[PDB]
Amino acid sequence: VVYTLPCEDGNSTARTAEIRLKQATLLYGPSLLGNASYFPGGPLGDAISLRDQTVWEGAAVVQSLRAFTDAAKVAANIKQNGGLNSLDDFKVLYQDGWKGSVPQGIARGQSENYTSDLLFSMERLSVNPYILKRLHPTEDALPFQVDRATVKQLTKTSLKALHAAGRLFVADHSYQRNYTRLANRYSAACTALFYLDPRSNQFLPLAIKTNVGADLTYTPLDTDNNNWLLAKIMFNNNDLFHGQIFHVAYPHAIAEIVHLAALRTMSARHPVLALMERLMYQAYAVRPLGERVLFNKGGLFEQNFAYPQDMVYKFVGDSYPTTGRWRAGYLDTDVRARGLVDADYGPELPHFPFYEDGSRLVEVIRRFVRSFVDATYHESDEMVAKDAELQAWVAEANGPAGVEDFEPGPLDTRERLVEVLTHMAWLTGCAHHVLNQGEPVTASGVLPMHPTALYAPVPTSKANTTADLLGYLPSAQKSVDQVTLLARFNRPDVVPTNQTLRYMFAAPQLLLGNGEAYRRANQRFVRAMGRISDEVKARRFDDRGLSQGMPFIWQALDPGNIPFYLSV
Ligand SMILES: *[C@@H]1O[C@H](CO)[C@@H](O[C@@H]2O[C@H](CO)[C@@H](O)[C@H](O)[C@H]2NC(C)=O)[C@H](O)[C@H]1NC(C)=O
Ligand SMILES: *[C@@H]1O[C@H](CO)[C@@H](O)[C@H](O)[C@H]1NC(C)=O
Ligand SMILES: *[C@@H]1O[C@H](CO)[C@@H](O)[C@H](O)[C@H]1NC(C)=O
Ligand SMILES: [Mn+2]
Repeated sequence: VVYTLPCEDGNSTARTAEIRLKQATLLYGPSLLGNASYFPGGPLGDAISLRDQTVWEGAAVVQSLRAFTDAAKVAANIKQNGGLNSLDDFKVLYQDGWKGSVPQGIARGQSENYTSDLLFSMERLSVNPYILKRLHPTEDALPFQVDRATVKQLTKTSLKALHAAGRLFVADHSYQRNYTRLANRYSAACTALFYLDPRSNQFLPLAIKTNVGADLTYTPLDTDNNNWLLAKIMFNNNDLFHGQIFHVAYPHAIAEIVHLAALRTMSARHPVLALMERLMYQAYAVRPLGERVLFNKGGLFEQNFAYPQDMVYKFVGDSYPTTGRWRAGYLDTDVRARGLVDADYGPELPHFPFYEDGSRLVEVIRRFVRSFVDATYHESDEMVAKDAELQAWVAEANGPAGVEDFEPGPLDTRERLVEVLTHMAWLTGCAHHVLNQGEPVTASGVLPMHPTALYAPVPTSKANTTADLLGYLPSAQKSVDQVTLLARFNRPDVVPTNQTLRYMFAAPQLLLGNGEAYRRANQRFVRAMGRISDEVKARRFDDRGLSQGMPFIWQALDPGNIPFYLSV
């Protein structure tokens, strides 16, 4: 199969007949996991979904067996240590364990530095960077009030001064206030307030408000009863839920619907669709299995989290009108819109690890996609504009497929197609793995500070509550169940099978079906991603014990370790 644009194909009546058959058999079926994007239906849509699920099953079985072996080992070791009767006992949950299912190990520094405020705040700029926003001096009010004396001891200034200087930031999970909780499961609905401290030039936590029950406000000065430490725990619990259900819409639902629109309008012979098919490897396995293995009643999610299934579906439906917007989710557009990059109303964040690694990856991807588009369309914008199948795709996405905020048609320049395909590659090869893939087990779901559920009521009092936080955290057993669940979202075999971001474009069918310019661009991409992978693998702590300004080694965007596709 040598790929052809429609005008290059002398076999074109049969080509178009094939596309009309796809259009009769590959339909827009109901959205899965809530009110997001359509899912493939009809006989062909069912067969595509089934094909993907069937391929996915093999690595899922192998990996689950690995995770259960590792789990039995770790549980033996927690038994020899006499259980989990302290916070610092939780290290036994990870020490020398999970070598089979999580061979990259837990992110260094997570367990060792788990009380660090700077770690807690910098996680909002790394492990889940999709909630934080800067507070505009005049267009945003303060999310809540904080004791003036407390603020001044903490900051040597005031909230009005920091707010006016554009140095305040907020991560707001208060939408969880009135969620249903499962019996004997609890959670708050925290709003966390952060600031960029002019003294240390560090992005630091300032206050956490639960927004539930007694609706109390916490601060690093609340050292009594381990209150502040617990508040962070509560926030992380909310935040983990956010990051995992956020990623249902972004990347999964968006990529799925954009690609479904392409499958209905472009030939299998089309170079662009073949590229997209590579990026979307196994993608349509995720939401069906989510319905029946993960989010079912009930159900591994329900067995480890604090909310029932209909709250997951509620969150998806509530967030998709925003998080499903295609152009709004381009890397730069999103971080600028939230005021974290190029903000005119506040100082630049000194360290933003997600944006640093992410923007570099986007540039490497874009160099490849620019060469791909140039070779395919012979350096001609008119050839893009005259590609009837490409234009059919864009109109299908903007119309019957219901893609939100897609690129408006017609799409008449190479540059715009480059933006679209670069963003697809970003979604399947990078963003997915910032939020999901190995990120939870290695960082954002690391116990004790990131439990998937709480096990005692959120305190109604600062003074009259227990100083022992073990009642809220999962037990010795439920910790092993949590780490097992999150370990089953890792896929180590992408490394030995070269199914990683580094080899995203090195597909045999793409190398054979495109010309020599394709191969040369692939070679450049593979080399660049290999160098970035070498750098990420080599990250170490500096003299102050800080990697990328953080008390932990963040390797979630190592191109040599993460899939090129939406693997789980
Ligand atoms: C976070 O925990 C890590 C453990 O990996 C600490 O790492 C050490 O950091 C010092 C510098 O402070 C280095 O000289 C050591 O070589 C590091 N050890 C290892 C095994 O990497 C790190 O200091 C901690 N960071 C903070 C801020 O507490
Ligand atoms: C024309 O396209 C159809 C559909 O793929 C195929 O069966 C036929 O062999 C093609 N003809 C040539 C000469 O490639
Ligand atoms: C993986 O890719 C490298 C090229 O960088 C190659 O040397 C190796 O043989 C490949 N392994 C497999 C299984 O594809
Ligand atoms: Mn996923």
